[PDB]
Amino acid sequence: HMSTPARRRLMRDFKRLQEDPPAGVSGAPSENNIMVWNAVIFGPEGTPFEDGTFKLTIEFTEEYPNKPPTVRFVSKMFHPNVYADGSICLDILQNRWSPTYDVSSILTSIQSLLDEPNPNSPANSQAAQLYQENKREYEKRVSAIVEQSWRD
Repeated sequence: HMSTPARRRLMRDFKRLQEDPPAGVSGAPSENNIMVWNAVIFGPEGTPFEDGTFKLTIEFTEEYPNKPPTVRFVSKMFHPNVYADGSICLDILQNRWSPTYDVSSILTSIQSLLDEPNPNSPANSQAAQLYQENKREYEKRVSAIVEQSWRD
């Protein structure tokens, strides 16, 4: 759509993602609603999430880009900063959002978060406990959800 500054900016976000995506990310507006996007993030290489293909949804309001969207994993996730319902604790989504961030930088930020959990936001208490105390078992759990992410 093109009727509002938020919509035109989202279309520019979409253009950047089509023609120049960061490694391992994709996103597109939903067919009927430019405010709701579907996105995919590949787990970062050299991390337990490598080979994962994780679907997410992103919901915008007309305040975008001055207010961050809400982002949720749709794929099953096992990560200290991700709630059971897919909600994500990411500082640029909660505390230091900037209108200069776009869909691309949100997706790469979540990607980076997969590699480096924030110890301040233990949304998944078992994931934070294993990450803190038992990396082998943490990665076994992540491997499970990597394999599950190959199934919608």
